[PDB]
Amino acid sequence: SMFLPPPECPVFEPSWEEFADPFAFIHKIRPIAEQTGICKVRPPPDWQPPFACDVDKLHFTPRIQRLNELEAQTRVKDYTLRTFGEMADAFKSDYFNMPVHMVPTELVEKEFWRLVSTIEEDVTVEYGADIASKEFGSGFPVRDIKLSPEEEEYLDSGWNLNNMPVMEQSVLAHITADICGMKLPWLYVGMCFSSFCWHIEDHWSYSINYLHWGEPKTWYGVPGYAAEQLENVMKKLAPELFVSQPDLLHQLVTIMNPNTLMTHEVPVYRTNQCAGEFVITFPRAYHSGFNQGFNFAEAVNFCTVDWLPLGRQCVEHYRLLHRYCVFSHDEMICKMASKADVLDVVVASTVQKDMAIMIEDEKALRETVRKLGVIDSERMDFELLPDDERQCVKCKTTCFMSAISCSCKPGLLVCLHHVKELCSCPPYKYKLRYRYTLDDLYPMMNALKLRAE
Ligand SMILES: O=C(O)CC[C@@H](O)C(=O)O
Ligand SMILES: [Cl-]
Ligand SMILES: [Mn+2]
Ligand SMILES: [Mn+2]
Ligand SMILES: [Zn+2]
Ligand SMILES: [Zn+2]
Repeated sequence: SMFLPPPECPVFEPSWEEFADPFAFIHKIRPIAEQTGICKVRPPPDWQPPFACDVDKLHFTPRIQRLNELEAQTRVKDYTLRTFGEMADAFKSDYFNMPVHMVPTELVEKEFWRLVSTIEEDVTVEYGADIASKEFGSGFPVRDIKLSPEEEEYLDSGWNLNNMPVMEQSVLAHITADICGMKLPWLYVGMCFSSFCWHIEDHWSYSINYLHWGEPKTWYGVPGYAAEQLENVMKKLAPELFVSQPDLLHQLVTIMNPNTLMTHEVPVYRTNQCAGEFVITFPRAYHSGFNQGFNFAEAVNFCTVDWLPLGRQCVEHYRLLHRYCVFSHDEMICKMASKADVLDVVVASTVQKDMAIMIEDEKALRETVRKLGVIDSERMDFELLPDDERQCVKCKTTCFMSAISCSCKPGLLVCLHHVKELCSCPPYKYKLRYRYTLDDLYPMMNALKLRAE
């Protein structure tokens, strides 16, 4: 009883009919899978996207990783695929003194949790993690070169992870702001023990991960409802990770044994994802894991209509924590409203409900700041400002609906929750900067209603 493996997460094997629409399928399994945080999806047996690449022309800059439980790592920050693969196979082979396909997955798991907890061991490994570029592209077929019929079959698949974030049931689709770190797929070259620390996705989005080829990836996941339980356990064991961070490039994360969570009554599930299988993580579902050997995976974030209310809650949670946003949720909502006529109807219906809450909150906030003595106001096109020029001084939220400025501190803004935090001038010197009047906003919401019918 060194390591007691968590119970297995749900595994789905959709029929071709079920599989034909990824968003319908994800909606269908949600009641089950949101209880476990992660789930595994095996596509129909003949869904087999062709993979092809020259192992000598693909190069990438590896990240180095120390394997110590509870030690701080930063979430985001030269080999060819062949030379990495050679290093990776030799590492595993020498570590166990065995051929690679002979090392049992149970053993690699048990040994991982041993080595990260033992101070005397100092194993370091390497891995790749980068968004698709011309130097290293998607593992799925994309359009340009002369493609074979096989590749053409998979070009428009919903499960082709390049398409997932442009589909009609997707919400993150119409965002015009630059969120490239979030809407483009990431490519991951793994090796034995290379690991991803406990985290949730930005803005509590979904993620979906496809293992193109190689040895399995071992996952642990925690359902969304238990996120704060996990954070409380982790805060007690590693408070350093929870100090305020200067930006998004300084997110601190760590390796932590799932048995520790289970001891503290945090529900945790596991799975081994093999080549050709999907793993899906649900909103605010903590997950971590490690690779069993040399492999190649591809993952992307996405947001469904189910996620919309959670996205709003997330930004509220970021504000309470003074965490930076990747994008403005309200700006996304208003962009969609301005495109109501071309929106999918269920999407239009869900956006309308979120917009109604947005407007009612904004109404109350503006009444409050008026009572504080802010009188002067001027329209402002917040979406034109670079993000770093429209973050609240206090809580760092990305402003869009409104903010307060003072001629006293040129360029500085606070959101309407932090009117007292801008400067020492009396509020009558302040200006309310707003994107829309309430009277602009109600017709926008009405367009959505008409589209939703
Ligand atoms: O985070 C990683 O490094 C692996 C990707 C995983 O977190 C995912 O959400 O697909
Ligand atoms: Cl160690
Ligand atoms: Mn993730
Ligand atoms: Mn505060
Ligand atoms: Zn603020
Ligand atoms: Zn001032």
